[PDB]
Amino acid sequence: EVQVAVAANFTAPIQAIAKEFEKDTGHRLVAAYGATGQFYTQIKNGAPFQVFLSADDSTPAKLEQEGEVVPGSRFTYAIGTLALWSPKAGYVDAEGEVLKSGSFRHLSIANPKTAPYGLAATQAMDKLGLAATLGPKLVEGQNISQAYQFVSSGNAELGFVALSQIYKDGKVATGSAWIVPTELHDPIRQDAVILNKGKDNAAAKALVDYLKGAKAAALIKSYGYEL
Ligand code: MOO
Ligand SMILES: [N+]
Repeated sequence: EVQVAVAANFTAPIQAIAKEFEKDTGHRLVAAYGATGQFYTQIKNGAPFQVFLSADDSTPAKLEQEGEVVPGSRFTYAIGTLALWSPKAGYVDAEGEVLKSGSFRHLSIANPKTAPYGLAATQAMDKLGLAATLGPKLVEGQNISQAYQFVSSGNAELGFVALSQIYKDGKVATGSAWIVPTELHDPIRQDAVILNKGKDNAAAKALVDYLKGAKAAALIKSYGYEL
């Protein structure tokens, strides 16, 4: 009986971790998907969420500075990666030269004010020196999922997506990708946290002990995350 707030980049991963979770603990994971900032606002307004799996480390810590976090519950459950991606296999090269020289008019990022992966996109465009040239071409999704769908659907020619959305057991499994090297943005450290309303919930404690387990660790590394 555990309400879980899940940043959009971890939509697929948690649905999968929850099948084995239910079968192993008897507790059912009911999760909501969206942007980290949106969940921040909802949690501050009394949303019933009990566990918050963030796409950052900063916002769970911010909720702890604001008294919404069980102290001692904050841990890192996943480290993500940003990838320039397009379903079209010809378009996005393996050094990502298209950012510098492409002919594309639409570039999908996540709302960088609410979506950690969107902030990583803006950071990498900053340190690449392509902020002024790429800014006008940007288009924002409410969350990283919507930014990926803008490309998948055809409303943009490429976008900065979460590696979890294009990654196999080892490999990018679809389209054309450029692994954004980590030197260009802050590492995408994703912190989990138990909220005020999970202080003595057994489904919450069971879930965060299982997110540190072996079944969940093997699934989180199947999606391209590191630990
Ligand atoms: O997973 Mo996010 O918070 O939508 O970038
Ligand atoms: N194509």
